Amino acid sequence: LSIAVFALGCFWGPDAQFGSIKGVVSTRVGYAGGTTNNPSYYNLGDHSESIEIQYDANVITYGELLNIFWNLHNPVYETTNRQYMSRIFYLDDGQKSEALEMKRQIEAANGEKIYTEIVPLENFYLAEGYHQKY
Amino acid sequence: KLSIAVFALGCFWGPDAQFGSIKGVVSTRVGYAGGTTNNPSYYNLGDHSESIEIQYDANVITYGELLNIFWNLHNPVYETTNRQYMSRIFYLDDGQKSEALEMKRQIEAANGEKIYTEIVPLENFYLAEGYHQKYYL
Repeated sequence: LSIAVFALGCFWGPDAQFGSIKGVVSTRVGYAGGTTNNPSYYNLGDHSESIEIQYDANVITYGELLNIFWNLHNPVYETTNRQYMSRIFYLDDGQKSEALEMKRQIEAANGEKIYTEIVPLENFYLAEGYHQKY
Repeated sequence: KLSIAVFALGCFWGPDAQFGSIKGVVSTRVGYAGGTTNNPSYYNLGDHSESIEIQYDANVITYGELLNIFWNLHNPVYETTNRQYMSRIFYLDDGQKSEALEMKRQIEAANGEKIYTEIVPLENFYLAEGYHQKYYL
């Protein structure tokens, strides 16, 4: 086969991953709950670092996105910690239906338990930049 | 009017400054522990964080004295999810477990504030890079 070798450096990109997809028009990093009150960077409670993906469903579907999401990480570890967990926050019953569905597939396909949690999007805070001091 | 200095000191220097020159402590090694993944690496730590292995001579210093040093080095009275404010004791046997729990309760009783230090069993410990374990490629 052929071989390419690239170094990305530091100026990427948990959002750049999804942003590079055909049909997603913008992405924002944010913190998604979860119903813990008053999350902070010091204590996120049940909120998780998340990507809000605004996409044109005439170009990609929610199931195609689901597919790339699952190929972009390896959620085969038991972990209680909301912050290290693979999570899907559904916005409707359809997304949820679709997300439970493909999870079942993948688990069969390989046998492994997949630990992605399916929970409704109840809160979403944009990420704040750190305050500069002068 | 006060004056300002700004310094950067890497995290892995801390262990030897915190415990290294304590009488009875023979060595300290920085590592990674407390996560899930079978093999963290320089490129991805998974859910592990900075931990320290302290080798000590019990005829000189006790585990209790080390716990007192650990709790004199920080003030874990706020719930946190943040790795930079981690407070964790990894007990190697039930003797260490019970000494850590008993001292935690004593601190809580004496100062009136819940202590958010987690006391959990040591399962795996990975040796991290250092000036005496450079990990030459």
